[PDB]
Amino acid sequence: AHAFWSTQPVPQTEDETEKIVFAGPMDEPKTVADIPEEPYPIASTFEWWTPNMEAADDIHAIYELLRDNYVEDDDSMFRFNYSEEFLQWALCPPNYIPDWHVAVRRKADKKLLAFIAGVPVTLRMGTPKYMKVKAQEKGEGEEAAKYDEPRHICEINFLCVHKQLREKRLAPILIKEATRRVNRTNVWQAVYTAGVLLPTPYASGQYFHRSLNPEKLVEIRFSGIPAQYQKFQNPMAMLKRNYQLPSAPKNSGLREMKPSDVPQVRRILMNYLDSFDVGPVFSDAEISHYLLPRDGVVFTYVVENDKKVTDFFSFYRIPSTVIGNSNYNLLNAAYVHYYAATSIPLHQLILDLLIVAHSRGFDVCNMVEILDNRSFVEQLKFGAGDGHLRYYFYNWAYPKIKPSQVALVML
Ligand SMILES: CCCCCCCCCCCCCC(=O)SCCNC(=O)CCNC(=O)[C@H](O)C(C)(C)COP(=O)(O)OP(=O)(O)OC[C@H]1O[C@@H](n2cnc3c(N)ncnc32)[C@H](O)[C@@H]1OP(=O)(O)O
Ligand SMILES: O=C(Cc1ccc(F)cc1)Nc1ccc2[nH]cc(C3CCNCC3)c2c1
Ligand SMILES: [Mg+2]
Repeated sequence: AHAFWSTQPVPQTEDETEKIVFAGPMDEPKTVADIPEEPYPIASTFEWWTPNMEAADDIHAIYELLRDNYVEDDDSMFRFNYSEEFLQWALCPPNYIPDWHVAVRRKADKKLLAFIAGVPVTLRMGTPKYMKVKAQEKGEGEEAAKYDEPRHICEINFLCVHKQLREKRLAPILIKEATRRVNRTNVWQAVYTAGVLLPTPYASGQYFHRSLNPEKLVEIRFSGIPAQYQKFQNPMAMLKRNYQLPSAPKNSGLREMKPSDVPQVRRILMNYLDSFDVGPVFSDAEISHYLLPRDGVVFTYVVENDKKVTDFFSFYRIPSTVIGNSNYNLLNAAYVHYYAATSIPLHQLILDLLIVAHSRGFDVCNMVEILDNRSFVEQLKFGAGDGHLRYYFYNWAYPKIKPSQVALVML
């Protein structure tokens, strides 16, 4: 069924996943010295290339590969168009490993054919709360706690093979060579997501969308006018009124985050993320990197009460190419990132996110039902989208968990 995934250290079925009771590794313990020094063999007409993702011209070459060949919606109406600034941000967080960014190029002209990127993340990925309870009931607490400590692993994203090279088994070669380069740094697990089903997810969640510019969304067929609106004399007018938002934020003392906020945001975030079974641990440098505002890329606001940061939210921008509309070239989408509320209900905090995104010319706000994102779906008028984002580990057995126990946002 899966000539490649069947050879890999991942759970092979839902049945298998159903059995898993403790977190821990799948594969034989191995050492750096065991791993081949040399890149995985590849056809003599291709060559491996490590782009410098802080060099503009290399970022640009990756940017074009992804712009023309990366993930589309199911009807080939949209394709993600991550910006060059977004790729430098995503691919180069503090202590990133340049060798984990892996490309294939055609040796002749150096056309870029394929890419995959890994970045470091520190993740809590020990046995989940519901399984630790069962473990206590069986007198198996110590085995259940063995891998509780946050682990330094690889987060993989941006796997892409050129549309002309599809279904040539090139993706598995990219994945093998990435795994080699990560293992050569003594890292043995990875976390990744995909909108496709692969062997075998530890969590799965729906996507959600909140319309900000419904006339544009309907025009590009991101959204329809829903059938119930036909009872109205002017369905579109009622649709716009439905999604209208305040022109300015409602929380007094909302402002953009600044460098001086980094310690208080780290504290409130890290306290909040603790309540989830799987989640990242961020240093001050990482909070700085992932949350300080960056034009066109990431937008972060804090609620400041008595010179104190009590709440914050962030979102990032990924535009999508709209394929074949005469009025519009791009869908301007905001994605809910990390947040923490301590002084106000989460719906009141996120309503400000929608207000800001709307004021800044975003067409839609998107998220997956991780974190406590379900708590504000109804009141903030999010609707479920198509399909599901699935979360995976490489070389890590892990009991199935609800997406509301996941706190790792994936770009
Ligand atoms: C410790 C360190 C470990 C580090 C690595 C951890 C693992 C990281 C794993 C990567 C996490 C990626 C996270 C993301 O970025 S998910 C986003 C993936 N990218 C896209 O969807 C962009 C457009 N599509 C493409 O570029 C290609 O279709 C891709 C590259 C996806 C497949 O290229 P192609 O269509 O030309 O096929 P092939 O003949 O070369 O290969 C066929 C094999 O590939 C398996 N396949 C298909 N889609 C995926 C997929 N999304 N993840 C993993 N495997 C996938 C498939 O089941 C089959 O294996 P098997 O079924 O025969 O066994
Ligand atoms: O934005 C969308 C819908 C869409 C799909 C394909 C397009 F070409 C353009 C738009 N879905 C969506 C909504 C919320 C999300 N939160 C995280 C992701 C994924 C983005 C791609 N990398 C993996 C995470 C994500 C995806
Ligand atoms: Mg291929």
